[PDB]
Amino acid sequence: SKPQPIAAANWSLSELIDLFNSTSINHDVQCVVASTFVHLAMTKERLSHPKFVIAAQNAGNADALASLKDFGVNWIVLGHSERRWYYGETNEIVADKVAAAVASGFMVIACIGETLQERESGRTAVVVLTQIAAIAKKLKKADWAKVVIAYEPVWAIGTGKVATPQQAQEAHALIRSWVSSKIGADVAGELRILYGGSVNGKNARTLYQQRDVNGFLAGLKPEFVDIIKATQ
Ligand SMILES: CCCS(=O)(=O)CCC(=O)O
Repeated sequence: SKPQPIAAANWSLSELIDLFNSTSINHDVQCVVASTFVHLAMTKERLSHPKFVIAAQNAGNADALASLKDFGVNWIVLGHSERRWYYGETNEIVADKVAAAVASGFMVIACIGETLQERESGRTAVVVLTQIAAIAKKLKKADWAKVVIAYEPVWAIGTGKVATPQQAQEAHALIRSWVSSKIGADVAGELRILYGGSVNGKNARTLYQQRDVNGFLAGLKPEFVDIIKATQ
């Protein structure tokens, strides 16, 4: 059966926090609010729901990680689409950031995913696996307990074009199969692989039914409540 699912929101911020705080969540699911540096302190001050944790984003400096831990931040998102396609973080830069975060005692949501052209030319597999192999090269087996994979087709991020359940399931399954082969079937079976890209209230439920979907990464928005509820 599936490991504990995760619903993660990538960042009015005060009214959203109010709404989350008042939300009862009956089933088992880890919720994550990933905030940019400038809004971290306020989020931690305001968000008191114990099923939620706060996540930093993109920190790559040794002292920065240290300071985040000091402040009570234990989760971090790394490798998100724009980091790669705009900021210029390579597979190896992302992988180094992930190993550093794990060494500093972070839970890590590592993002991978293919471009529109890669998808169209049928190169989704080679691309996403090259990306995860770079990450895995800097980790030891035991590290995976601290790792979560977020699969996000670049063409589905903020475009309104969601992956179909078939597309998501196929991607998730090829990722899990590679992890099974290269890392261990034990690690594979416990690994959370999340889907992201145009997830909403209407489509999340159907996506979660898929065998290899363990939750979602989505925007910080009022409908995030329904995405959380769709993780069953
Ligand atoms: C405008 C963002 C829509 S979204 O759901 O595709 C965001 C996904 C993500 O930030 O990972």
